[PDB]
Parts: sequence; structure tokens; C-alpha cells
Amino acid sequence: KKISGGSVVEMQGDEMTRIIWELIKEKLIFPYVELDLHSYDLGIENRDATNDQVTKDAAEAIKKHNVGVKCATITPDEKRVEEFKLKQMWKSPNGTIRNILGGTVFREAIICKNIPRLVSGWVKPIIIGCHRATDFVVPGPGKVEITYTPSDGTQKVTYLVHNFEEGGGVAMGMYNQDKSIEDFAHSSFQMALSKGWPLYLSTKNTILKKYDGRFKDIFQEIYDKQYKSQFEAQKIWYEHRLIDDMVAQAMKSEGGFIWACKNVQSDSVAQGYGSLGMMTSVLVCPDGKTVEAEAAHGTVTRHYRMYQKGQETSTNPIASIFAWTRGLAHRAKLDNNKELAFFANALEEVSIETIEAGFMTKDLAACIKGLPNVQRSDYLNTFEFMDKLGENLKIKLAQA
Amino acid sequence: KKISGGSVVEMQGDEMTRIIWELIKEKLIFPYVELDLHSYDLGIENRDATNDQVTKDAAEAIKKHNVGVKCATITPDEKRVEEFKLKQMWKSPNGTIRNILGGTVFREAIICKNIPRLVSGWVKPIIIGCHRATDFVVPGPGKVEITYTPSDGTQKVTYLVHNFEEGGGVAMGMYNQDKSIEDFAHSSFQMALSKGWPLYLSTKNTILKKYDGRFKDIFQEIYDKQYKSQFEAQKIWYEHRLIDDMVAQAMKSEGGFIWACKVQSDSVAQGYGSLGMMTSVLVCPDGKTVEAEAAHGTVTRHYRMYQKGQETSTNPIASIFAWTRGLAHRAKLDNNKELAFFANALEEVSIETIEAGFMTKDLAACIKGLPNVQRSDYLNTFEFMDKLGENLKIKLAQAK
Ligand SMILES: NC(=O)C1=CN([C@@H]2O[C@H](COP(=O)(O)OP(=O)(O)OC[C@H]3O[C@@H](n4cnc5c(N)ncnc54)[C@H](OP(=O)(O)O)[C@@H]3O)[C@@H](O)[C@H]2O)C=CC1
Ligand SMILES: NC(=O)C1=CN([C@@H]2O[C@H](COP(=O)(O)OP(=O)(O)OC[C@H]3O[C@@H](n4cnc5c(N)ncnc54)[C@H](OP(=O)(O)O)[C@@H]3O)[C@@H](O)[C@H]2O)C=CC1
Ligand SMILES: CC(C)c1onc(-c2c(Cl)cccc2Cl)c1C(=O)c1cn(C)c2c(/C=C/C(=O)O)cccc12
Ligand SMILES: CC(C)c1onc(-c2c(Cl)cccc2Cl)c1C(=O)c1cn(C)c2c(/C=C/C(=O)O)cccc12
Repeated sequence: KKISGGSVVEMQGDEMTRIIWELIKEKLIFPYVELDLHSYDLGIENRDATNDQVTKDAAEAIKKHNVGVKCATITPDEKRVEEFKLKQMWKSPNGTIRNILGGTVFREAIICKNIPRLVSGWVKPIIIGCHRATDFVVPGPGKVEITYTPSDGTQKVTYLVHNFEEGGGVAMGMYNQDKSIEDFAHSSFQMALSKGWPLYLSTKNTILKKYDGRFKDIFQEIYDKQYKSQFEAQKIWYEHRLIDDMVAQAMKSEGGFIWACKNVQSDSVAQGYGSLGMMTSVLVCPDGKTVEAEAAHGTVTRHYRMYQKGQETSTNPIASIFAWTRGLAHRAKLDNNKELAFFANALEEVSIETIEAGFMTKDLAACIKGLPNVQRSDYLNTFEFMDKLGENLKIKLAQA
Repeated sequence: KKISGGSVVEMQGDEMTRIIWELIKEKLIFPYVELDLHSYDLGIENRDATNDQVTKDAAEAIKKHNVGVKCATITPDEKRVEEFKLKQMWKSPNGTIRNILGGTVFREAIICKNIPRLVSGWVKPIIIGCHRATDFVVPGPGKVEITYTPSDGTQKVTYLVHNFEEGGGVAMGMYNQDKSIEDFAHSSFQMALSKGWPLYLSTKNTILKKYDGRFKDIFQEIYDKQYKSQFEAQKIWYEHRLIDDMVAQAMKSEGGFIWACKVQSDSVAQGYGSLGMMTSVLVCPDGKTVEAEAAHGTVTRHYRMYQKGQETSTNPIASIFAWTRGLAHRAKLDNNKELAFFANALEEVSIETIEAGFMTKDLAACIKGLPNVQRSDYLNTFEFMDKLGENLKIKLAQAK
């Protein structure tokens, strides 16, 4: 008999990841854990068939059950419309999901002793947390001003945006509500507490004194009113940093901090570097309770094209495995479920250990060696890597 | 017999870059090129002494003579005011110069075969053309609106930015003149032709339909009406891309393009450890007036050690390329084949020197990782300059 996992929302996706996601389910999860599974097929054809209703349902299911684990999905553009004869250019499922749950996205590279890090010298995890405008055409010369009127009618403040003198142009107004800034600090301070790392907030503070200053202020305020306690408990701390100083400190750091930044191209850097397969993602809702976990990468279309043509593929499943493990860890925490907690942690260990023992997908070998120097014998194919992880997991679980 | 290089505006600067600037003039330029040299000292002391007049005169001189080359300067802050006991906290020299010249800053990484790039697929250079606002605290409930008053006394136009119904927040207005958008286009269309490459503009125009839509519209209008012909004749083209699509395209690209977009860059370059290899060119819409400089600062930290008579290893490459880019433009303007050659030769010897294994510590780190770097891996500031000097002298001898 196996573990009772409780209620999990699961979203199937597209292309190479759809394949890996099933392998993850078949080989790593279902053998050991039983779930009250709420599964939504967010494959692109099923989204088209249901007029995207399945995406909305999936999001609502996450609101209800607190835990969502999601497979990468195709975000349609014109080419995707032609390729699948879509009825419409459906919105990003991610956009729809985040819009309904709200919250803050945290990214974290999974690290292995034998895998080079972006910055040589990083030794501990780094988690990066990231945080409607009225734009119009100004058709000729004239004054654009922005005006605030308190509802108590006591005052009016008008700021000049710009005197257009030589012609027209464009202007826009933007705003943030305090609440949203509060939510972001909450998610941030809590993640720092959940991971036991210090938290830094970076802003451009000096350019937009008032806009960024309000982040600085609310973070400090919330810190001082609700976290300085627990922070000294775990022996961590919170500080604000100018982005320029933040980048510099991080350059010299050993790692082991949460980095909230007001703004982003985190994936793009991991992508160029060749380690997007190791980059995971969790959306933390303000409420402390609801999370959605997923890989940071997409559907790996290029590998899917190879697969469909019968070429061997070597696609890294780690980010996707860690979507499940962070999902289950959080489910475990809500349910005070020692067995689930043990299982999740176990699976991450197996995944990190396997790689460290020298078995890895081609992307990671390229990371070690540079792509020109990779031999087929340096890596495992997609199924080969999954089977290895499967055996090691069996072994690890058949003890203690 | 030295080359007659013609009219060049040069601007001296601050701190570590100031030392290097002189070494470049004395070791790499003056032994080979005679200039009608318009030198302005934009050193912080001298800016203070002249009440910043020197910065304005430098800018006027570039306007008159078309070619500027500029050393990194200190932008005063509060700490800086105290440090030099300044009269005021002078505006940034680069700000003053840009407002007088107008134009667009193009950034370009100098590429060496042995120095890893941000994406391993990139074979050829990429040139990024990057294009303030009014923000305030909203202290509580009430209405933020943004207003356009046409100067021809036609009726006032009001847009709601947001009703704050509970609590406060922040708000800003921003703007962009058609004229500056037209310039952006001309400068980008100019740059592409000069370098003989396709040009992409990335916007977010599905989100900011009117604001980013204005950029897209005006780029197209100006291409169609005035530039397409000259683009097809060099077998290049212009295209607009949404930012996500553009990033994706760029991930899979070989390079060899101009990228016009609307502070992430310094972060990436700084983060990798390659700020010494980033050059910057302000390109005016007239196709005639340029101003070249290092994209990095005055390297205060290295200057601190140098004041203490300790060894430094500061990368002069971006500063050198400020000269070679300015001289190449000057050479192009006056059809000066000797100077053109000399500028290329100086760029090539610089790259080749690095490629042969002689480099400054920063580039050793890129190769080895900072913790794995030792003294015998690199040259100090003065050794490296000397090395470039011998190699340049040998190269030119072989060219004759
Ligand atoms: N959250 C989501 O649902 C997301 C969805 N997408 C969607 O995914 C699709 C593919 O987008 P695309 O731009 O190709 O981006 P992907 O992130 O899917 O792939 C980009 C490249 O990154 C590398 N890579 C990414 N993940 C892995 C992995 N697990 N193993 C090995 N290498 C990996 C590969 O490099 P190489 O080619 O060198 O092997 C790959 O071709 C699109 O349809 C897009 O809409 C995109 C991002 C997020
Ligand atoms: N063009 C201009 O006029 C500009 C001027 N500035 C001014 O420069 C001053 C100092 O700014 P700072 O924040 O230190 O920014 P810098 O870019 O001057 O230095 C930041 C760090 O980047 C690395 N680096 C930069 N250039 C080189 C190089 N040539 N060789 C080796 N390493 C290099 C060093 O890292 P490490 O310390 O790890 O060795 C350095 O300390 C400020 O007063 C600022 O106003 C800033 C930007 C542009
Ligand atoms: C800001 C926007 C224009 C942008 O969007 N996405 C990237 C990006 C890419 Cl394409 C891939 C990886 C990492 C990043 Cl951030 C990116 C970006 O900042 C940059 C785009 N390039 C090409 C650079 C270079 C160039 C290096 C070179 O030629 O070797 C240097 C520093 C920043 C960027
Ligand atoms: C925008 C801001 C958050 C930012 O600022 N500066 C960096 C950066 C650093 Cl610190 C150094 C090098 C390259 C970069 Cl771009 C940076 C940035 O994008 C990133 C910061 N980190 C830590 C990462 C990681 C993490 C890797 C790991 O844990 O092994 C992956 C991809 C992007 C970033």
C-alpha cells in the first residue's frame, strides 16, 4: 500500500513536456502516491475544443484545492493557429491562471555539485521573486498633466507630464495599489521563512523616488510589524538594495537568499546558458495557502519535432519533476502529512543524486563540457534518464 | 609619417578610466594618427570649477565636428558631493550631452573567440538600440486622472487612470514625442545600413496598443517611405516583433542584426563579468554625428586600489573601441582609407591579443571562474596596454 496524497490539481500540456509529464506520472508518482486527482487537459486541441473553458476550470480548481501542478502549454500565435486550425488565438493559459489566482512568481535553479552555475562561486540556492495602464495618442501640441483628487474633496494635485511643443506623441498613466505591494511583500517574507534564507528587495528607488520608495517603505513596515520576530528566530534578515548594489552583492555572494525585484528575463539568461531544464517556478498566492508549481521552460517544441520524426531526444525532466515535488511538499504542509513530505523530499534527492553520480541529459552534459565536446556517451536519452530516476527512486524508498 | 585623422572631439573623464584614456592616447593613437583635436576635460573637478560649462561646450563641439569620443565620467551623488566638496550635484554629463545631440545609444559587445557569449549559437555581433516620468504617492482613496489640453484650444481630454476606492498606492505618467520616435527610427535605419544588417524593433503593442503602437506605426511609415529601397539594395530588411517573439527569435539566431527596443543589459553584462567588453555609441538621426564611449563606469574600485599604489587589472577594450568606433566614423565621413584601416587594425589587434591568451583579470574570470583565477593567468592594466602597443606596432608594420 502507498501514500495518501490528498487533493491535487494537475494540468496536462503540450508537445515534449506532455510526454515527459506522463512518464513522470507513470514512473515517479503513481507507484507511490494515490491522489484525489483533479486533472484538466490543457493540451491545445482540448482548449480549442472547449473554447478555452478547461483553462478557466483548472484555475478555479486551484483556488478551491490550494495545490496546482502544471505541464508547459503552447501559447498560440499566428503560426499555431494555422498549425492547429484554431478557432481563435487563445490567451496564454499562464496569463489566465495568474490573472485568476494572483500572487507572486518565484524562480529557482535546481543545483547539482557537478553542474556549473551561471556565476562560478554560487554554492547555495537563489530564489527570484517578481512582482493595467491607460495609454493614448497625443495628436498634436498641448499639455499632458496627471491629477489626483482625494475622495474627501480636500485637495487637488496636478503634475505636468509634458508640454508637447514640436508635435504630438503618446502618453500613459500607470498605478499600483498598496494592497498589491503588500501581497508581494507577504509572499516574499513567507518564502524567505519557508526556505530559511534572508530576503533582499531590489528597486531603482533613486530614479522613481516615489513609486519604488513605496515598495521600500511597505516592505520595511510589514517586516517590522510581522516578521522581524520570526526572522531572528531562523537567524535570517531582510534588507533593501539598489539594483546596482544587488547585482554586485550577488556576484560576490555564496547564494542562499530570496531576491524580490520590482519588474522579467530570468528565463532568457538560463536559456542562453543552457540550464533552463533545471529552472523551476512556483506562484505563491498572497493567502499563504494556494500555490501553482511548474517548470520555467515551455513545451520544448524543437525536441518534440525530433520525437515525431523518430529521432532520439534528450529532454531534461528536472524542472517538471520539481513542479510535482514542490506541489506535493506544499500539499503535505497543508495536510500535516509526514509521509507525503517524506516522499517529495525523497524524489528531489533522487533527482539531484542521479545527476551528481554522472547520469544526465544532453543539456546538462553540454553545460559541463560545451556542446561541441559532447559525446553521445556523455548523456542519457529522455527515456533512459527517466528509467534511471525510476530505479534510484525504488531503491531509495525501499529503506527507512 | 602619421595618418592625418582630421577633426575629433575628445572628452577626458574620471578615476580609473581617466588613467586608461591617457595610456590609449599616448600608446595607441598619437604614435600613428595626428588629429585636429578638440579636447574637453570632463573630469569632475573641472566640471565643478567651470560650473559644468565644459560639458556644454563639449556637446556643442560634437554638434559642430560630428565625431566625439568620451571617457567615463562620475555622475555626482550625495556621497560624491561630499567627496569632492562640489558646488552642486551636477547633472550627468551623458544626460547633458544626449539632450543637446539627441540620437540613440547603440550598445555592442566586443566578441573574442575564447570568451563565452550569452548564447552559444551567436556567431556574429548583436547591436542593441535602447530608446523621465512623473511619479507620486497616492496617500489614500480618490481618483487619478490624466489629461491632454491641445494647445489650439480645442476641448480638454480626460482619461481615468484609476479610482482608488480603499487605500493608497502609487501612480505615474510617462510620455514620448513623435519627434523622438522618428529619431529612434532614423538612427536605427541608419545603423543597420552602416553595419549592413537586418533591423528588428520589439514592442509590447498588444498590451500598450496606442503607446507601443505609435512606435510600430512610425517605424513602418518611415521604412516604407524612405528606407526600404536602400534596404533591399544591401539585401537586408526591417521587421517588427512582439518582445516575446523577438526574444525567442534571438535565442535561435546566429546574430548579425540591429535590435531597436523600448537597464537589464548592464545587469546581464555586469552579472556575467564582461562590462569591459561593452561599447556604446550615440547615433544621431542625421547619420553624421556620433559619440562613442565605454558602456561601463569609471571603475572606482580599481581606482581606489591604484591610489594605494597596488596593482590593478582594468579592461581597456571598451575604451579602446570608443576610439576605434569614433575614428571609423570619422574615416567614413571624410573617405579616409588610411584611418579606416588603422581603426580596424586597432580593433583586430585588441581582439587577437585577448584571443592569444593575454587578457585582464575580468576576462580570465569569464574563462575560468573568478575563484579559479591566478596571477599568471592575466596581465595588469599597464602590462596589457604595453602588450597591445607592441602587437599594434608589429601589425601595422606587416600591413606595409
Ligand atoms: N509556462 C509555459 O506553459 C510556457 C510555455 N511556452 C511555450 O512552449 C513552446 C516552446 O517555446 P520555446 O520558445 O521553444 O521555448 P522552450 O523553453 O520550450 O525551449 C527553448 C529551448 O530551451 C532549451 N530547453 C528548454 N527546456 C528544456 C528541457 N526540459 N530540456 C532540454 N532543453 C530544454 C532547448 O534548447 P535547445 O534547442 O538548444 O535544445 C529548447 O529548444 C511555445 O509554444 C511556447 O508558447 C514557453 C514558455 C513557458
Ligand atoms: N559612461 C559613463 O560616464 C558612466 C559613468 N558611470 C560612473 O562611474 C562611477 C563608478 O560606477 P560603478 O558602479 O563602479 O560602475 P563601473 O561600471 O565603473 O564598475 C562596476 C564594476 O564592473 C566591473 N568593470 C567595469 N568596467 C571594468 C573594466 N574596464 N575592467 C574591469 N572590470 C570592469 C568591475 O567589477 P569588479 O569590481 O568586480 O572588478 C567594476 O567595479 C560612478 O560614479 C558612475 O556615475 C557609470 C556608468 C556609465
Ligand atoms: C533587454 C532586451 C533587449 C533583452 O531581451 N532578451 C535579452 C537576452 C537574450 Cl536575447 C539572451 C540572453 C539574455 C537576455 Cl536578457 C535581452 C538583453 O538584455 C540582451 C540581448 N543581447 C543580445 C545582449 C547582450 C549581447 C551579448 C553578445 O552579443 O554576446 C549583452 C547584454 C544584454 C543583452
Ligand atoms: C534581473 C535581475 C533579477 C538580475 O540581475 N542580475 C542578474 C544576473 C546575475 Cl546576479 C548574474 C549573472 C547574470 C545575471 Cl543576468 C539577474 C538575473 O537575471 C539572474 C539572477 N540569478 C541569480 C539568475 C539565475 C540563477 C542561477 C542559479 O541559481 O544557478 C538564472 C537566470 C537568471 C538570473
